[PDB]
Amino acid sequence: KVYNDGYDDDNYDYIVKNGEKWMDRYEIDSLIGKGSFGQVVKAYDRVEQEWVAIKIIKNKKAFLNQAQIEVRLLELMNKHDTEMKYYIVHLKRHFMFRNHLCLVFEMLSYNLYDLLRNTNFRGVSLNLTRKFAQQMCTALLFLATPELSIIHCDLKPENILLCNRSAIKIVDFGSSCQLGQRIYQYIQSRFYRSPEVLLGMPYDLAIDMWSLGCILVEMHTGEPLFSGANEVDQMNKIVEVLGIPPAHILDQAPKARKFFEKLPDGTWNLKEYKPPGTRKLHNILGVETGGPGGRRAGESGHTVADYLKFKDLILRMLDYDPKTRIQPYYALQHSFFK
Ligand SMILES: C=C(c1ccc2c(c1)CC(C)(C)c1c(N)ncnc1-2)C1CCNCC1
Repeated sequence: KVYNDGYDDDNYDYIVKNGEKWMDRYEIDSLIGKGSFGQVVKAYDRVEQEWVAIKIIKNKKAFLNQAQIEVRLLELMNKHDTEMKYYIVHLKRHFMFRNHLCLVFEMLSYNLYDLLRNTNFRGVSLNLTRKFAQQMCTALLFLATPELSIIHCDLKPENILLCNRSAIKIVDFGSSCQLGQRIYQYIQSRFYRSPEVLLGMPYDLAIDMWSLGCILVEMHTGEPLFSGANEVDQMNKIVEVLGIPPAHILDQAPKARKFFEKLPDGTWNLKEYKPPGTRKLHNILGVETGGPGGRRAGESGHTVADYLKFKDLILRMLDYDPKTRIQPYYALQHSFFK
């Protein structure tokens, strides 16, 4: 049984051969990753004389079409004249090779999850968190450009890469869409899933900001803020920290009744967790006790006043109301950055 004249396995993936030379241009070094879309190889480009990351899309129509959307979005972002652009991974070019769409990107380093592992899941300092936070708010401002309006739809530590410097770039626009395009109900990775998506509600660019808030707390503590085992557990861990969501949201939510019940007086409550709003971010961060674990007492940039400013920024990111949740332009104005 032969797939694609022998070039593919039985899973529509190109069979990666170490040292293969494509088109008298690319020298394939190695496989550096597998995903649903296909694979990523490290390769040397002879024309440009540099190492690149080549995303090899599966030879299967469902995956080709998804990647054509991904290419269209990266090419749109590329056409834009800003320095904000460079917080997104740069698509250099694309080609077909043996019936596979290949995307050529700049070679980046490891992701923010890898970083956290290398902290033994104790987190990075508030200062590094702040630099990560600023770049990420800047990236989200760029995506919020009226002509782009890209919702990422899957922000998480493993989709933010180090270049090598604490320079970082967003990757994986493979779940992404533009505002005004229709609804998909099961989106975002579970720990980073906005309450509107949990509630089956219409969403916009604010879902990215919600993920961002979850991310930043994680980068500093070492662990996920809301580590849900499923959707019910997820909404419940949100409610522990942030309380019961506004009545105007729940009165309207196609999936309100999955997590909440309307009590006889018309108020909402959950259907054993800490009571709504009782696991305070204030404590998770250790605002007054020398940061998380107490591991940052007296370190510069880690005063009680610094932590309060950080706590304030996150809670604006974790606002239940997507209309009022902090937006990228103003997140950059916040005193955490000043
Ligand atoms: C196959 C994956 C993957 C591996 C490496 C990279 C990417 C994705 C993204 C890009 C292509 C941007 C890139 C880059 N530019 N430089 C270096 N490595 C990468 C995985 C990661 C974990 N989740 C499943 C998919």
